[PDB]
Amino acid sequence: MEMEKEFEQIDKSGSWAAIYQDIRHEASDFPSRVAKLPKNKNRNRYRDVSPFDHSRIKLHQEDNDYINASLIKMEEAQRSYILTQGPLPNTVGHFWEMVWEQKSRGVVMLNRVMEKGSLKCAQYWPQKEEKEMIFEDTNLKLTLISEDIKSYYTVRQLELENLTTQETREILHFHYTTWPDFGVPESPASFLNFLFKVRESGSLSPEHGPVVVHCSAGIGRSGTFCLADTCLLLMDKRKDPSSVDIKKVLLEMRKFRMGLIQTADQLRFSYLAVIEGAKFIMG
Ligand SMILES: Oc1ccc(CNCc2cccs2)cc1
Repeated sequence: MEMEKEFEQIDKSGSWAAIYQDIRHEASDFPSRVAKLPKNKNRNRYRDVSPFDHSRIKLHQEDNDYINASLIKMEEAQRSYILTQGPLPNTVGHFWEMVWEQKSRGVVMLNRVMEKGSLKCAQYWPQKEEKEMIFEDTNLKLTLISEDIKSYYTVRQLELENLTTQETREILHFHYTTWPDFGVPESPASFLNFLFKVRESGSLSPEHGPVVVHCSAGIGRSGTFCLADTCLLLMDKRKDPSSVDIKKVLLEMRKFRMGLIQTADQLRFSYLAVIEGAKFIMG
């Protein structure tokens, strides 16, 4: 079926939970043996969210190459994304090592450091120009260059220096700051505006390594971001845009990382975002 009318049909029939459970039943299951080794327990935020072995990002280290991060490679759309958990106190250095080694330009953050009165990730970037951060375990230095605070999101320019070679790179930090503590946003308008700002920066483009996107677990909000992006891109590429099937795209992405889209409300919000976005792209 088309999307917008399949949408109204699920709303009128109240069957979002049944649609979402079908997806869960049909999703791929692949091994995640490296994630479950005992030496990696303090490298995982949640015991039930692990990268698959076949698609995990490896750190260029011989001691321990493990990080909870996955490469989502979308062949027809010609987009790649790295989806990862919010860094932990003992993995902030690994996180920036990955950014460096994979040649990423942008980092997309979809959560606040504290939500619901608890910490959802470490404070992994510097908050003042004159107070830079050094990660001694991976030999990197990180500096805040500028910060632009808007009503729904903040964009930061950061400098990452490989202290071993003295090479430097500019990294863009795109921080969506208004996702509600419970549920999903009522309108997709500010989320779509945020996506378009990431796009306009060049961070999603083939001349750079994959964008790094995270929330707390790296599967819910993060899944919504890459699912909406890929579906809108496919609608631009194909002769028949109504042929884009959002459930099939999601099942394809779940071949690369488990659990993408965590609730039926997130599924519905993804439909809403793609539907509204497809009208703005044209007309
Ligand atoms: O330092 C840390 C200590 C524990 C955790 C949480 N680990 C959850 C897991 C339990 C079993 C497998 S994975 C994170 C950091």
